[PDB]
Amino acid sequence: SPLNPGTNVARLAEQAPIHWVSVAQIENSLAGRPPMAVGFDIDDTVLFSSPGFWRGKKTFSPESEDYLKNPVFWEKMNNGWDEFSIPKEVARQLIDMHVRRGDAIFFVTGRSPTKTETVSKTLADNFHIPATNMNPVIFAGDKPGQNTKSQWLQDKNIRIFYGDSDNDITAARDVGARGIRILRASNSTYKPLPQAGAFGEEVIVNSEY
Amino acid sequence: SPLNPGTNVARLAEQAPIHWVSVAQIENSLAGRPPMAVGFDIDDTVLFSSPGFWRGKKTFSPESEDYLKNPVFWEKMNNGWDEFSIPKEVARQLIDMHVRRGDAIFFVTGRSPTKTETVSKTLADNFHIPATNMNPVIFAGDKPGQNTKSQWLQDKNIRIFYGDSDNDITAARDVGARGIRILRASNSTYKPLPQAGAFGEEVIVNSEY
Amino acid sequence: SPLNPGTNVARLAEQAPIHWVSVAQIENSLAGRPPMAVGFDIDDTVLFSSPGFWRGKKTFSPESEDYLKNPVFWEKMNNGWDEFSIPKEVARQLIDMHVRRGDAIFFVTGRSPTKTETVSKTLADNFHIPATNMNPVIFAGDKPGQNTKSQWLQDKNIRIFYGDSDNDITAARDVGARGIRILRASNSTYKPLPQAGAFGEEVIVNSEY
Amino acid sequence: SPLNPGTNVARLAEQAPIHWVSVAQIENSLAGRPPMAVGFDIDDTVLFSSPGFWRGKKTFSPESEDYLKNPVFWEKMNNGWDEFSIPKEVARQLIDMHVRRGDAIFFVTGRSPTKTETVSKTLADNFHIPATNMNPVIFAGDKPGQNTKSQWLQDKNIRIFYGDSDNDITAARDVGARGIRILRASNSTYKPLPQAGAFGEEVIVNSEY
Ligand SMILES: Nc1ncnc2c1ncn2CCOCP(=O)(O)O
Ligand SMILES: Nc1ncnc2c1ncn2CCOCP(=O)(O)O
Ligand SMILES: Nc1ncnc2c1ncn2CCOCP(=O)(O)O
Ligand SMILES: Nc1ncnc2c1ncn2CCOCP(=O)(O)O
Ligand SMILES: [Mg+2]
Ligand SMILES: [Mg+2]
Ligand SMILES: [Mg+2]
Ligand SMILES: [Mg+2]
Repeated sequence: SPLNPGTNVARLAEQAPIHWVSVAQIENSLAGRPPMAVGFDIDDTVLFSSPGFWRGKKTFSPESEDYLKNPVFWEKMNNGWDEFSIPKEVARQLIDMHVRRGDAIFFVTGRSPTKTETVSKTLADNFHIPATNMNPVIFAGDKPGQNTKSQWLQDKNIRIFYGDSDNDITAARDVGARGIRILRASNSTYKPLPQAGAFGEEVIVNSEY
Repeated sequence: SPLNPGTNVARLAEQAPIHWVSVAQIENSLAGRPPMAVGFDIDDTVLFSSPGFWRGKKTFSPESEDYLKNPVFWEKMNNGWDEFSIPKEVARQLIDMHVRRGDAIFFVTGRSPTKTETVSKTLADNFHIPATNMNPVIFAGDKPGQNTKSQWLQDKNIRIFYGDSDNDITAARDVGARGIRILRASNSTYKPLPQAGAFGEEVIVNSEY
Repeated sequence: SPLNPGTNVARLAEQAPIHWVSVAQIENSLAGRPPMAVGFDIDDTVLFSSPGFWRGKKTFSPESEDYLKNPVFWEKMNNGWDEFSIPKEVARQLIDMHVRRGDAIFFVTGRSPTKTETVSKTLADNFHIPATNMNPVIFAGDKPGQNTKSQWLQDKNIRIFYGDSDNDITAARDVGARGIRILRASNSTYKPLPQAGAFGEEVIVNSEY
Repeated sequence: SPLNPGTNVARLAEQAPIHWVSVAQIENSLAGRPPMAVGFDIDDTVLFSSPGFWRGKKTFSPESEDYLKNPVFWEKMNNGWDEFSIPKEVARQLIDMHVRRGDAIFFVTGRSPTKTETVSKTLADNFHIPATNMNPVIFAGDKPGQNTKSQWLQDKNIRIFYGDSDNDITAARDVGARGIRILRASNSTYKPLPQAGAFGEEVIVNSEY
């Protein structure tokens, strides 16, 4: 790359044509709507969980992605490594707003199912989710060639789904639900970063933290 | 204002919650829709006309805004000083797009009316608007015998109005047309700059030039 | 281009490695330095003069760049079309600061020399430059294959030179002077926009207006 | 905080007056310079270590900062919780660059000292630092028998110190070393984010990851 690439003011001002929204704008768009089911992706949507994925990679498959298909990894990831996962502020704000609305709150994750899991407790605890709004996390798993989330959004009648991945947005689209994008943080170990806004979907401002 | 204020990455990544759109997105939204009337504000929407307004302020009221109520100024402004106005590329793109659709093109200005005007010719020439799509500039306002921007949009069944000022957006909203915002350039002499998107309207990307 | 290109937060936060400065920072870096000669480029540095260049193009060579070698154009451009040129705020601030310092102020322009010129008066007037700091504009002209400015920076012992063009910065470099970049506005008819910072030079923040 | 705040192009193009640099620019500045001692702060400079700090706050002082004065926390933090810390790519690039130069690599941390520490191994492993360039982590501070970050930089003749906090920059400045700033990530639990560039120091581009 050039040592001194420079810039110009067209470039400095240039905006991607993205429908950006705030939590306040979402809440307003739902004003007077009665309680409904809504859902959240977990990783890079409500939890910065890269710490535990990074430990798993290093412990179980330093050269490859094999750790993500290792049951010994998932058993660690789902039963205590989320103690090191950093809650996202956008998620605190979204979840408070949905509890305010009286909405049923679901978490739908591509993480693999394990014998036991403490993830539901970590989420209920960290985000102050009352018993009545909280539901046990759905571990839909990862199966290339299939969006494992879509069936679950349909089964739970989820009408809004938040996620950082293209699969989160298209799971919502698959069922006619409203898909809303959260920015994956740039220090996530899950790379490349997705193209937020790539489906014409809403993207929440400042949602990387 | 510290000499060395510094910054941080939250501020660097910070986005206003704005519904940004492109010309391509607007065109996409109109696919299959029959020819219709569309409208443009003039100043800082299709022409950077500050050069003529700057000269008029210096010439007719260097220490006030009285030049804007001075018939002598308007006669100059509407009969040749737009030879120094700079066409905005966002407008070239939109007018080409609407002409290709077979839309009727209208211009609705709050400039004071004059005995003669050469602004219609300047616009048809600069923007290569065919005679069949072109319409004489409409001078809207609140002087006796005039109609407001709103009433003209209603009269001409204008379905989409493009403008840089709050009043262009509200004019369209008042009659249920689609108000679409264009950025006023930072070097405009019409200050302060409006808050594009202040009504949750669509704002065109990169529309300051 | 894709209809919905999207973005990510690495891209949103990404900064070119540019030495950005404020007028306050420049003034501080010169604190206690005795009066010296400094110089300014005119076009897109102190004056948004695109109005007159745009009129010249349209009047004299709508299909080409031939107007810039037409003496009939320069005679118009240098004797009254700068009445439509919009002073830049960065230049008001820079020039006030240099007058404060007791600096000798020069304007060095690639515009062609004419029989008479009112540009010096326009500049002295618009920027409130006292007789003692003001010097007549130097019309160095345009001669491909030669930086016509460098000899003049040498002759006048100019120690700091402000400009939007690569030739302004390298004229300063040619003579060991401090070259400082001003952003060309995105609505200028002089395109493409230069790569500000391309020589490792300082670039003044917000200098497009 | 309006629901729909909008924006304008002055704000969109606005740049803080910061001396931004790249790794390539830093390396260029060191061309021909013999091997030397360089230094790195640890937390939010070379490691995103918030995961361990977040767990310690929840574990040892959920409602205060007392965990930072709790020997039990530090013993955990310095003896394994950095397996969940995420290496910053800006640090990989700088350490590789300095190692290739044959520079001595130092780490100077304000973390509390412990009986044993495994952080040196974590850093040498994660960053592939050869034994000949690696040095045991230095724990600096103001406890009896300790020396400050400044005194250690002086002691080890560290010529360049990289850090995210104000105190890293001032430490280097105090002894006449080159203080270079790295952006603290927005999802760090160490808040508020510092104003990188607050002392007119160089700030590395894109250094939040
Ligand atoms: N490196 C990672 N950091 C955080 N989360 C991760 C990482 N790698 C994989 N994941 C999980 C992504 O979620 C799977 P889903 O999108 O199907 O729910
Ligand atoms: N500086 C200016 N002050 C007031 N009006 C101005 C100025 N520059 C241009 N204009 C015209 C704005 O258009 C009026 P409209 O928005 O009613 O069409
Ligand atoms: N379109 C233009 N707008 C403003 N200034 C212009 C334009 N075209 C040419 N110029 C003059 C550029 O200055 C020549 P210099 O950089 O040698 O001083
Ligand atoms: N949340 C935190 N509060 C205080 N210190 C913290 C926190 N997270 C990480 N750290 C360590 C910062 O390093 C201390 P140093 O800058 O003296 O090396
Ligand atoms: Mg995810
Ligand atoms: Mg207007
Ligand atoms: Mg110039
Ligand atoms: Mg630190």
